[PDB]
Amino acid sequence: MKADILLVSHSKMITDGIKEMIEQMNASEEITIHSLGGTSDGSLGSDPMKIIDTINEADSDREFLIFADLGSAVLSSELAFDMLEEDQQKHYHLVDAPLVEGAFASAITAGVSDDLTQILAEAQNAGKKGWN
Amino acid sequence: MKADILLVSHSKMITDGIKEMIEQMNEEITIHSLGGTSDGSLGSDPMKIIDTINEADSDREFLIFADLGSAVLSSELAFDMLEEDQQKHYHLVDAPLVEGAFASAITAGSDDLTQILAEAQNAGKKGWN
Repeated sequence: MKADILLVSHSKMITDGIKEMIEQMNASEEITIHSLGGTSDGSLGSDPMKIIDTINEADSDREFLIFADLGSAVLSSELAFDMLEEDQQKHYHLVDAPLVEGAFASAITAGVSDDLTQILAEAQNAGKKGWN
Repeated sequence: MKADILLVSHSKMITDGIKEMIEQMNEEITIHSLGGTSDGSLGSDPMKIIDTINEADSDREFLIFADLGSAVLSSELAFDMLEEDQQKHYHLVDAPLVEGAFASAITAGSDDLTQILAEAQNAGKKGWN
């Protein structure tokens, strides 16, 4: 199956770091990761048009998984959805999961599974460490 | 009360990025970007954690945030290497690295430690389902 992970944040440093970390761990051999942090010029902030353009510039045969950390990243991920065509919304998935851990979980299970329900469930389960 | 936020990943970019993002939005919290190896490559460095605690004051709570399995293992080894007096101020926070750290730095601005960790522990949900 065809999957992309879209990483939204105020910080381009965070999303580049996630992408680089996952790729170097060899965890994204079966998934495309887009670093979408920052405004149009690298500034701290979020632009929904990065998501829109990314979806518009990609092939139509992808499932698009959207992770955000906080704030306007979250808002930008929600506002982008409402901007898409109907065909595109059916392929757009807001993943209720933490940014780093959700994405890594989505990525590592796509190298294991053809099943978007399971790819989505793993991420949604991700943030904890067995800690206190 | 006096909380330090310590940030552990393979990735110095991520922990630098999180540190810079917290600071640019929020005062009296010391944040440690401890992602990466000693020369900065992708990997873990438990000694940096131990150093950090040893260099710090004795009147501070250390909130450890990690992302993936290797950083988690490394943070746990760090704790295991500390003195019993130091261990009592060292808190492995069961939270998402990015959202967990932000929630805690925000909440600490509370003197209730139970609540600083609680907000961190329930961080990372978007209301998206």
